[PDB]
Amino acid sequence: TVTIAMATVEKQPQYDAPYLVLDNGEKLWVVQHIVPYRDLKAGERIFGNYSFLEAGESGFAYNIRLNDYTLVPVQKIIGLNPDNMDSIGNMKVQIKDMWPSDDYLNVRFMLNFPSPQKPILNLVVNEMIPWTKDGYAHLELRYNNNGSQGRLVPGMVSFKLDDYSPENSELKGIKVLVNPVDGEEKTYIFSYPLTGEDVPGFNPLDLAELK
Repeated sequence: TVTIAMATVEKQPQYDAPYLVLDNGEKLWVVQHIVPYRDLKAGERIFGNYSFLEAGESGFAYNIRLNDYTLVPVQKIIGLNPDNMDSIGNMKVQIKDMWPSDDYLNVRFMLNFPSPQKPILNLVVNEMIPWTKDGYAHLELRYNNNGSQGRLVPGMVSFKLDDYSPENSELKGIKVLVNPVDGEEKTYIFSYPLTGEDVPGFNPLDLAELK
């Protein structure tokens, strides 16, 4: 009866409230809210709890009740080179979910509680290895706990894909290298175009766990 899913806040001058855009591009108008939303800014990303109340109007696919959400940090891709390699790291990380959408690589993962340094997860272009011939984007996820060896807690992040996204028509897909906690370095492969089959199903506990 409720949908737990990602969304990006957007705004346009002619409207008097922020609205939500699902990753499939449908725009949702908020007609009821149980938590604050009016001060959300364009480009902010959320993992939210929606009730779809009825078909919308004026280009909004649906009018919704916003039951709850949590903010999801949005990170840029960075360049990995010999100078910053050491500070970027490649420590073992536990991935719970990873999937691309039109604009983002979405990752749910475990990170060490800050004790005190707050850990970093980056999505990098490796500038130290040759071009590949294969028509896929090649990126790497790099985790650094920055000394924090503490208890693991859940985390979500969205990396802006920009030129590595499915809107780049020259790309056959994306390959993402991960150094996993149980296992050896492995490649997640996602073909383009995205049909929606890559998107995991979530429930309220998934959202509750992230607050």
